[PDB]
Amino acid sequence: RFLKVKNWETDVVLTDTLHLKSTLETGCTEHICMGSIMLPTKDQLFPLAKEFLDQYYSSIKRFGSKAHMDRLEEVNKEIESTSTYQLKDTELIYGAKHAWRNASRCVGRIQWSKLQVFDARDCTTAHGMFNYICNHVKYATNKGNLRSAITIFPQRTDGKHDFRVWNSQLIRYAGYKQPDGSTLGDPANVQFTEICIQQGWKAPRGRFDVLPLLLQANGNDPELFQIPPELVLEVPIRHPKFDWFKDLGLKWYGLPAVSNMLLEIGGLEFSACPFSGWYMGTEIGVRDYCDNSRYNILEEVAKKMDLDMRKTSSLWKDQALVEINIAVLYSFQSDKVTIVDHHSATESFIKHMENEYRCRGGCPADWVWIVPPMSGSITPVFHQEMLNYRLTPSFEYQPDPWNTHVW
Amino acid sequence: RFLKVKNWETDVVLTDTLHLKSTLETGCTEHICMGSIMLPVRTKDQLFPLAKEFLDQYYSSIKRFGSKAHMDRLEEVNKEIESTSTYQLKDTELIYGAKHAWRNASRCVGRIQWSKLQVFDARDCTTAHGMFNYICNHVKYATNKGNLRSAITIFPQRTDGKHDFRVWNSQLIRYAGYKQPDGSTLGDPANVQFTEICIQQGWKAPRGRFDVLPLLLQANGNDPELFQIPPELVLEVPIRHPKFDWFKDLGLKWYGLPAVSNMLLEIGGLEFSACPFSGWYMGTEIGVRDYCDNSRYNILEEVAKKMDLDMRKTSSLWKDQALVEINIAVLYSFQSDKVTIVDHHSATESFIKHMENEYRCRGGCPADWVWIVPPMSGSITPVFHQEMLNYRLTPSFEYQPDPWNTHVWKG
Ligand code: HEM
Ligand code: HEM
Ligand SMILES: C[C@H](O)[C@H](O)[C@H]1CNc2nc(N)[nH]c(=O)c2N1
Ligand SMILES: C[C@H](O)[C@H](O)[C@H]1CNc2nc(N)[nH]c(=O)c2N1
Ligand SMILES: CCCSCC(=N)NCCC[C@H](N)C(=O)O
Ligand SMILES: CCCSCC(=N)NCCC[C@H](N)C(=O)O
Ligand SMILES: [Zn+2]
Repeated sequence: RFLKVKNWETDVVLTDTLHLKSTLETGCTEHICMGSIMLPTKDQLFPLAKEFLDQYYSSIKRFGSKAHMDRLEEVNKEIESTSTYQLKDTELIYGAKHAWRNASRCVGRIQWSKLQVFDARDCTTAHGMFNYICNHVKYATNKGNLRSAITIFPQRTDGKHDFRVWNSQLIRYAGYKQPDGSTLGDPANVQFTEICIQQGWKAPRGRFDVLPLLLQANGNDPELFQIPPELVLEVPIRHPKFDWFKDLGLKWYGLPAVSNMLLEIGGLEFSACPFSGWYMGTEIGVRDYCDNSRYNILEEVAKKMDLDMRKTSSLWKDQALVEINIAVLYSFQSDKVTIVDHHSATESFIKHMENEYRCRGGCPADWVWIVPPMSGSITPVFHQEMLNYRLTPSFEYQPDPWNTHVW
Repeated sequence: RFLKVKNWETDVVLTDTLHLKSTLETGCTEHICMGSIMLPVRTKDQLFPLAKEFLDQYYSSIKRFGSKAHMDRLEEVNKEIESTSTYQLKDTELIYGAKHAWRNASRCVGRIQWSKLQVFDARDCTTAHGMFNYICNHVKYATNKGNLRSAITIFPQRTDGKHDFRVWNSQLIRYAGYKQPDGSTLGDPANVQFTEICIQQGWKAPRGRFDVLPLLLQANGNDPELFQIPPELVLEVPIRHPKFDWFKDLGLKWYGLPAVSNMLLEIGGLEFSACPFSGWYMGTEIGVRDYCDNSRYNILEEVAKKMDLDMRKTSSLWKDQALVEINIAVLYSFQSDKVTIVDHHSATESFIKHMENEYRCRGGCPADWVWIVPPMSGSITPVFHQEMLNYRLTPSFEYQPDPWNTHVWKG
């Protein structure tokens, strides 16, 4: 019931008690681990509300206070009468910060308490949503000195009036299937791009076309908006030693902003809640650039480097991988756009993990996601045992809207 | 039930039914995943079911399930258990069991080779000297002048738990580690404790950076005894780099034969506490872990210094650059000397093929992603993108406590 985690590099042992406050289910059983699987009423709502308000009042050191009992009473009446309830600004801010604190797949959580929360619960239309999003984009980007932020649209009601951002991230590049047979641009975005085209987007059909936003308000049909080009900060990719690198014609955007997830606070569901921080280098240089089903550039780069590509054991892929990642970090730093390398990021996460163990009794962490996709064992998180469990408030996956939405 | 796994690079979806034959537990619950945790005498009563399920599997594999020979074997084992409290495997069952323990080993990326395993039956062994002889023969057979062959040597099973055979070494061949008075370590820091034990037992330590440890061997529950593997049987590879001529002057070498010796083999409820097995290296085990862990030889700094990388900031990726070069050197060196080794691209690609074949013909392939994914360049290997299901099938290889913690010293 009390659990130990060991670091095998340092021999440091930490004791986890926080997992006992765990609510949601993992996908694992006593018989089968699913650790590497990507996706494994009024009566219902009040326990969820109480659970949350209890942790909220405990955090401000007012547990069992009159003001605690009063709010619990208030929320109870509101659920009974209206079948839902509304969070106070304080509770919303606390909830959003804690959903991030609880994000077991996020290596950047040392930052969790420094989060700007934009309350967009007064939004009613897709145009309103677009305005809120541009303001988020501009605030967070901050001329390259990035600041974490989340923008929170109205909560789910009867589930027929959902707010959704149809994009998976606020800023992404289009993907196009070619007559040739190949894919132009980002192969991850082919289906979304087609939906944009079908809804009327005039596609430039280039390699790096910033997708339009497809915004859904109050369960209405989604609408298209183009983010002002001047608000989308992009970085051309060059290498500090290879002058040919720029000739590859590569660039990426500065703002990673996940827009397809669901924020659950006190049993309330925020289906539209785009949030953003800043990139760890490997996200672009390893995953976006080198996944075979993404921009898949390893071969071209290796060729420019004149590596022996005849045999896997020359480690030509590995050599080119390192260089691509050097070029990403270098280009972002030169243009003064916040980026973190995987050594620095994982080192900070270990410090955060120890902070969380001593101050909270644990830190839920998904090792499979936390360990960077290159140089795993030369980062300290590789050697760190982690326990994975689900705490609430949380960010949840949700089905893509085009499968749910009735037009 | 059916469980599906997806490869996110290829969209290939596989269906697992094999997990339904799993009996042992994982450490995980519906409330907590322990998938990154390193380590998460029976009765007649419990023994016969274990024997029976094993012999049912064995007899199905040979297409003789429910045969008279199958039924007679069950009766024979049942009577042996009732009468003696244990039973003896036939040589065929032992070979099958050992092959299956490997097939079922969810942390092993090399399992495409599972059916090609030389099994040495050492169940007639009675003394540490006898053990030493068996182990020398295994080393020589497996090494095969660099053309490595998978092998396992199987010593007598546990009886009352007071007469265990154990190899005290974690691997048959490993380098000594010595803690210095100034707190630095000479040699391999992983083996400091075991090295101290050896010295205490009377080993004369050379006290160098790459001293092959003596074997410490326990037979029949007796105090363990020291033996030096004949040096001529210990194949080693000096490490050099194909383009960097200074790499040789780091003084690095490694041994060719990885032979895990501290695990327990379970077959049909029987426990083989001494069962060293060996295959061949995947390059990263040496060039990433053994050389570049901070708690091991930790050579990253010295290599990057010699390469004149910018070491002032992590974001130059100097550690990553040196890491690749070190790993090129390990593969280059083994290949040049004609010692079997496999790179992490080849190994993982072979594992994916094995895994798909296993799904098709066996209904599953239990796999531990945390262990299967190599410790460098994770996502440019296909396994990173492969969803896996981890569960425990028998026969199996298990961890067991280090024997110096549990041994009752006789004197
Ligand atoms: C401040 C800098 C941040 C860094 C360096 C960072 C780092 C990361 C990384 C590397 C991932 C894995 C992404 C992937 O492989 O696709 C991740 C995932 C995640 N992060 Fe963070 N993050 C940051 C900010 C944030 C913020 C502000 C939030 C919420 C307010 C957040 C919540 C999450 C969640 C829910 C995931 C999992 C997303 C998914 O499952 O696809 N992160 N983070
Ligand atoms: C034939 C070539 C083989 C290759 C390339 C290979 C590859 C590997 C690698 C890279 C590991 C992880 C090692 C570590 O990180 O410490 C491993 C683990 C393992 N292998 Fe294999 N292996 C091979 C043969 C074998 C054989 C012959 C057996 C048994 C008959 C076996 C059983 C196991 C087991 C039980 C583990 C987990 C060990 C542990 O938990 O420490 N392997 N294998
Ligand atoms: C199958 C496996 O779970 C999948 O490839 C995961 C592995 N780890 C990951 N880790 C991060 N951070 N992001 C990812 O997309 C993935 N993909
Ligand atoms: C904490 C973590 O489970 C531990 O470092 C594991 C991770 N994956 C591994 N994978 C392999 N193949 N070998 C190892 O020793 C480890 N160590
Ligand atoms: C967006 C806020 C959540 S964490 C921020 C982040 N650093 N990455 C997020 C996911 C981006 C994706 N991996 C990509 O490489 O585009
Ligand atoms: C021994 C047979 C089981 S798997 C074979 C193997 N390829 N490696 C085994 C473990 C070696 C360790 N990683 C080392 O670097 O010495
Ligand atoms: Zn699990």
